[PDB]
Amino acid sequence: IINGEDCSPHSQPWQAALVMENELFCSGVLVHPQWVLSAAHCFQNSYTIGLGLHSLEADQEPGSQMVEASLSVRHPEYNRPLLANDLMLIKLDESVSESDTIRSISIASQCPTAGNSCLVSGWGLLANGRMPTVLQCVNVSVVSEEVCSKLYDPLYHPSMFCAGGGQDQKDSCNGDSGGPLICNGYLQGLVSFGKAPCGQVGVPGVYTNLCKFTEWIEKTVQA
Ligand SMILES: NC(=[NH2+])c1ccc(N)cc1
Ligand SMILES: [Cl-]
Ligand code: NA
Ligand code: NA
Ligand code: NI
Ligand code: NI
Repeated sequence: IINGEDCSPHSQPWQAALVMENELFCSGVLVHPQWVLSAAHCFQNSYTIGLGLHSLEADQEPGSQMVEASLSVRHPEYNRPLLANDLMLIKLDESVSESDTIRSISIASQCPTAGNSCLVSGWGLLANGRMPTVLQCVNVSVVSEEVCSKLYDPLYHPSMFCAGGGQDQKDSCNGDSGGPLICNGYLQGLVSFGKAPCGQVGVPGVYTNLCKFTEWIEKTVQA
């Protein structure tokens, strides 16, 4: 997360860490007691998913739940065209027990409107190039589809939307993949991609446009 601040502990209860024995390669979002949503480029045959974390050390959180998962359902149009339809549903082995620090969030029905003040969180790269020790939070504003489409042409696809790109240089970055972008108390997008270096002025990050997939998500989860 570029130019953000430590989030208040457990203030983003839907945040999930997709981790390995040594690294953290992506985040995800709890959208149902038994399902975590993430970017399709974060795919793995199996996952160790960390919920209720602030620092990435599970023992530091009495309420943290590290859960296993091996079933992933990627959107069938992922990467067609290049980089589009960047989402995947990970079905946990067992439902998580929702608590004060762990909670699923609903997906936005309304599509992103330019100027909305939203929040993105993650454990990815900071402005100095180092990784944080705890979950980072930053506000970024949604950019119009007209600007997004022209800035990223021909990579822009309706399954994407742009946020950020201001002089404040706030942006998400490597390691924030699959993490949430929250607008109006709803999950509006997933950190998908952008340009390097992160946080260039006039270059907003790109996010998965979830308002375009609620039906597919509902169908996958429920069935
Ligand atoms: N928004 C970005 N600059 C970004 C997001 C994800 C990522 N893997 C790399 C860069
Ligand atoms: Cl705009
Ligand atoms: Na995308
Ligand atoms: Na959306
Ligand atoms: Ni470690
Ligand atoms: Ni805590």
